[PDB]
Amino acid sequence: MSSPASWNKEDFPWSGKVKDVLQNVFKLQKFRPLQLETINVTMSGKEVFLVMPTGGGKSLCYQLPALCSDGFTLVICPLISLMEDQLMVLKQLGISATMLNASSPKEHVKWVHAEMVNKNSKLKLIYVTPEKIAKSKMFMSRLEKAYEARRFTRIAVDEVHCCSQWGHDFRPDYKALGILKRQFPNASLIGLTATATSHVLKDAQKILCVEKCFTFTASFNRPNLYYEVRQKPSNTEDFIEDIVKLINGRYKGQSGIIYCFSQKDSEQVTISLQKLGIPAGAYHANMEPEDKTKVHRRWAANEIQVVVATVAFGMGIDKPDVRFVIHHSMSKSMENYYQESGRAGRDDMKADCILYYGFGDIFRISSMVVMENVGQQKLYEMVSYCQNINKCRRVLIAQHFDEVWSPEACNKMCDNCCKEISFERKNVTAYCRDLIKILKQAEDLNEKLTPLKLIDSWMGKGASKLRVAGLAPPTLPREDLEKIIAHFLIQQYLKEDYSFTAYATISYLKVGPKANLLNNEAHVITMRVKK
Amino acid sequence: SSPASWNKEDFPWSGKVKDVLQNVFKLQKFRPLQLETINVTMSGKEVFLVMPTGGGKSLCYQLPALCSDGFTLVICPLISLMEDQLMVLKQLGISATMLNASSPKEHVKWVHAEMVNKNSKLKLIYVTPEKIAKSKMFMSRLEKAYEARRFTRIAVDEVHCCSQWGHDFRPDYKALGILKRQFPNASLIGLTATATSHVLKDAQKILCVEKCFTFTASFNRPNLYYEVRQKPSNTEDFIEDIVKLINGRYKGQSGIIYCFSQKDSEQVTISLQKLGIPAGAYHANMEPEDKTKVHRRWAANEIQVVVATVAFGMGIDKPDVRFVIHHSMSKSMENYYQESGRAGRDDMKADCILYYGFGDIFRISSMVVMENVGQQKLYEMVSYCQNINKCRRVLIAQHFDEVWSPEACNKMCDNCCKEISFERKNVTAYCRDLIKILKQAEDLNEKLTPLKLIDSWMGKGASKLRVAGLAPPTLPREDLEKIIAHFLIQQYLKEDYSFTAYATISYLKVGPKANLLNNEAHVITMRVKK
Ligand SMILES: Nc1ncnc2c1ncn2[C@@H]1O[C@H](COP(=O)(O)OP(=O)(O)O)[C@@H](O)[C@H]1O
Ligand SMILES: Nc1ncnc2c1ncn2[C@@H]1O[C@H](COP(=O)(O)OP(=O)(O)O)[C@@H](O)[C@H]1O
Ligand SMILES: [Mg+2]
Ligand SMILES: [Mg+2]
Ligand SMILES: [Zn+2]
Ligand SMILES: [Zn+2]
Repeated sequence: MSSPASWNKEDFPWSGKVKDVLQNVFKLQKFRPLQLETINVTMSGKEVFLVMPTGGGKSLCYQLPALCSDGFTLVICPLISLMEDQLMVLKQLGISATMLNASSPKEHVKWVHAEMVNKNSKLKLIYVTPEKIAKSKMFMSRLEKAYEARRFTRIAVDEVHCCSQWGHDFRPDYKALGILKRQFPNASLIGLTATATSHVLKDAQKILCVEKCFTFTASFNRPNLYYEVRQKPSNTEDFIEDIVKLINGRYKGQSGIIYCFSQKDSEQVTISLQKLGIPAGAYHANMEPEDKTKVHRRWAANEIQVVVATVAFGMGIDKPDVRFVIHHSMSKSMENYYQESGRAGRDDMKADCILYYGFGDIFRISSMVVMENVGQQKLYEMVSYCQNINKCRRVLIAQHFDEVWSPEACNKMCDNCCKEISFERKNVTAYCRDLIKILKQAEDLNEKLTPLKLIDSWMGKGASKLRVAGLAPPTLPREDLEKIIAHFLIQQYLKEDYSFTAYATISYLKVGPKANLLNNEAHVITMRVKK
Repeated sequence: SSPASWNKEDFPWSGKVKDVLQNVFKLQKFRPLQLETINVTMSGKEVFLVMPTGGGKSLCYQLPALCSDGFTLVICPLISLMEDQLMVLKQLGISATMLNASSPKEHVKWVHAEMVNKNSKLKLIYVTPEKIAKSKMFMSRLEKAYEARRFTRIAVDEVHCCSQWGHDFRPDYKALGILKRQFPNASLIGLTATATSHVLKDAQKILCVEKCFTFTASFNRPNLYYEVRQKPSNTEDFIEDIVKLINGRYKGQSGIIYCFSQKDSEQVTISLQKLGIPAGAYHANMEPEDKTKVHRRWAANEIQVVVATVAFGMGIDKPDVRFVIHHSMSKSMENYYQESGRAGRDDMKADCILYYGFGDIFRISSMVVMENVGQQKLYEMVSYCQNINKCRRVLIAQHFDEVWSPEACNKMCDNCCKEISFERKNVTAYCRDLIKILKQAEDLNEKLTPLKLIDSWMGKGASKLRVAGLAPPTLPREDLEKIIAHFLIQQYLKEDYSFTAYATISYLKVGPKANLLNNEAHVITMRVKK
């Protein structure tokens, strides 16, 4: 990555117009880190890649230069919902912008096509899907005439990581976006993304023929965020009651976000929150722009205090004063959890990120990510984070952001750093040999045990056909047995087995690959517990 | 992975395998690596087979399906490709079916029941990778079928699509690792035409195959005679030269003509039919009933020549194709090899004639603007057309990184058979001259198509440049065309594309290597005919 320090100045020829536009058009007071530096590189006509967390303020880095320049900026966006999010903001500020996609009606294409070459056009930003570049002969011809006419001046590729083959959400049409620099060399190009994945980045600039460009990365550590992991109650109504108790206790009247795993979860939490005295509203990426406005305005006006969102690509909820982000269920990955929880405290003031860890959520999420080649490994990293009690949470998260995370100290801004608790290693080897007996007897019977069935047999319940004769139940609460099995799953003494049923993927437990170590009587399985 | 140890017929299934080979598929012998690949699958191991298109990869999983219990699941990327297989299997009396996005509900219900029907005749089920990633119901039936020991084999056609290190990465191929993870006792076979060891090692990880045998076929087709001819300027004279060539050399024999565009194929077909050659056009998107008609008329010689257009999905496979004529050059050496490789599948001598046209360089270059390496891939083909001093197999082997020699070709290509005398010509003065016209075009602010700047070179075209004694070099047009093409490959000149309302257009400009002409000692040479 390049050093931005030299660009963190307001002594450029355009600096006066930039500060004008920032305050009197966008109605913002100061730049966030790396905004001015990225803008200055683009404004100087140079190529730049910006790596900044979701919610960090990337859009401004190309929207503002468009408003300070002649003509328009072409923005490459992967989703129509993402373009509508941007057009909603730009429309509210009184900025002329538009979009083109495959489903665009003919009368609108004819309009945009003509406005691109119209020297008296108000259009400053034109958002198009990569298909408009690869699979539209007509649009390219207008771009060529716009470019020759000095009206097409800048290129912005949002979600530039889609270019590379080794990154999230690869779009095939992004590969062809290298044509832009080859055909329009005097147009500066900016790449925006929240991953860092340096291979993905160095590769994206090669696909874009923008090799080596300035590459700026923001510091991903958010020192004002307090990270916490809580036990998720087994009872759904006890869980929603604990959430309402937590909101009124700590965050009385403050705006917050609740992330749910599923679309059903998000909707049912909202009505439960409403009954329990918390004004809440759901937000989804598939929503109509007028529905998104409905939520955004009620959230800003404190009509609804909590926005219950469901984890999906297209989340356009950004408020500067989000005081708490609660994860109703854990994320699919550590990278996802950082970005989702990172929507808190964008006003640089203290904000809490509360994660509710549930044993059942391990298998519900594992089953949903079965088709992702590394879905299980990525989820078990999240579960391992929930299980950790002896490491700073900021250190655990930073492990996934190695190139973009300052070593900067946590300063008691996570629960593990704050709690003055001692730990102790317990022997759980005999419990593992018990679980393997139950599972082997189910194999002899051709019975697949879910965690529910496996725990039930362990306790002396469930089908007596799945119980083992001499196996005394452990005399431990059901959630200690859950903790033990979760430990055996991460350490791969147990392993998941997926079963595809007509309507859903289901998780079963099976003898894991490390269970053979228990043939040597000297092998001891321990567990760190709170003392 | 040594195929020798597998090249034997002393397995328990060996009798059944020959039975099926001769009495169902009705082939007499195996082609190289077929028996070895079949033997590896039949013994329950994972195998990757790298074999050119048309080599006979499909049989390596279709035949084992007939000798095994239950059905074999085939992962295919295109609907047209699975229909190509389903047409053959129906002809041979083999029960096979397919599932796709457009599949009707009654056909899905039928397939779903046959998969769990212990007495079902379905031997092969062809599905798209979305049926694995995005169908709960199908995976549910696959699991039932697998537990009932009815789902025993997996075939992944175009297995290179798994790995993203390659340009044909199909996103849904990423999820195909679920198959080995969920169905470990089912052996998996990967079929591909792309050899690159880099992409194949990654695909073996994506598919979660630990012990994978890899068999690779050689590129060389020893019975194929490779030749490059000039493409005549007039379309009607060209089609006349083609008909003369068929009636002269290939009287009454089956052949293929490859065309660049959709209307080229249609225009060639009618010109052949009027000129006395029974011909038929073929496309990859065609109906399975139209493809059936073409193959049947071709076998019965109702149609002699099949005019095809270069595309992904061509199932024209006839063993006795005596000639393949390229009406226009292919877009790449990889395409030209596979397209010409459809000739002489009966191991008898077959001719591969490529017609090289200067204007075709830019027709193809403009059409491949969206391929990141479309231009580089085409210039290799143009370089092959330009070569006069090397064995064609040396140029082809160069494409696969193989080396070769004329002794290995043994008088089986035009450059090996027709020995012409040549000389290195100093064309640097021609290059400095060509740059002058292009610099003057910059001064007048308009740029040039390929047609223009031969005309200025010769003193034509609205008096573009007439200074510093640029008389025509006293060389024919076809020689001036070859000179510029050499200067395009060696990037003293470069292409400029312009996007117009209806098509992409190519212009020329001073290429990046023109700086070396500041050193007067720099000499640009080119071999020309004596
Ligand atoms: N300099 C700034 N000052 C205040 N708010 C900002 C600034 N830059 C961006 N924002 C706000 O941050 C929110 C999210 O920004 P966005 O463009 O979505 O970033 P990203 O594209 O990284 O998610 C927006 O609502 C925007 O108004
Ligand atoms: N051993 C063989 N002998 C004769 N013909 C064969 C043999 N194996 C395959 N073929 C024929 O070759 C043609 C093309 O085979 P195909 O399965 O399309 O190979 P690929 O999948 O590699 O393109 C088919 O029409 C088939 O009948
Ligand atoms: Mg963004
Ligand atoms: Mg095939
Ligand atoms: Zn900490
Ligand atoms: Zn030769």
